[PDB]
Amino acid sequence: NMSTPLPAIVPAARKATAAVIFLHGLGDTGHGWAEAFAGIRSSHIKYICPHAPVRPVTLNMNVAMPSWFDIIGLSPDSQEDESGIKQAAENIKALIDQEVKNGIPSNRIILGGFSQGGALSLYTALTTQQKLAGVTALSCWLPLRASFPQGPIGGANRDISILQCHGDCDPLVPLMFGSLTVEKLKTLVNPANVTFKTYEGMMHSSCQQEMMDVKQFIDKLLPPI
Repeated sequence: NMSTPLPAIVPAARKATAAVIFLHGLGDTGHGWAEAFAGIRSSHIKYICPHAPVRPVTLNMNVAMPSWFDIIGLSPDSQEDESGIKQAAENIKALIDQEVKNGIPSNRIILGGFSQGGALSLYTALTTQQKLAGVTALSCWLPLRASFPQGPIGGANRDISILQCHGDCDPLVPLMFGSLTVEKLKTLVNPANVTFKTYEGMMHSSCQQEMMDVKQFIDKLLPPI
């Protein structure tokens, strides 16, 4: 079968002292979000957008397409690919570790994604023990939420900043699934660093105002020097 293509890169102009790792959504590659993040780039930030492997998707009759893990249903009560989410989480952890040996400590790295890409970001951030700088979760949800105990998660990533964005006309990942997610997030990490933003009229895509809010979030958490 096919090999793992190299991630799409938005290289830093000056010495890269911070990095953003953004996971694309179903059926996509990293190339579209690479050109999106390049439009709001900062001099000292490296932007990595890895590609998901092409694999059969149970939701659409096992028709193969880029997918970080199997999708079985579109509802909060749906079955989830527990094995695949955990396995894909280790790949993302391995990708964060490849940048810390490039001279960028994990605490200067934001892990984000769109839709199932965002869902993997939230699960990876809340389970890894690498301290990260923040999470940009776009039109996504929290997978395997029932597997988290009911108190704070504790550990290296207890007060991480999370910016969750969602549109109120999204027909694929509805707003309710994002609200259910951020409410569970507020009980796992310090809710003072959790910001939820709703975009009226947006569907399962991105808006210009959202990128502006993503940029303000990354700039605040990864300033120069």
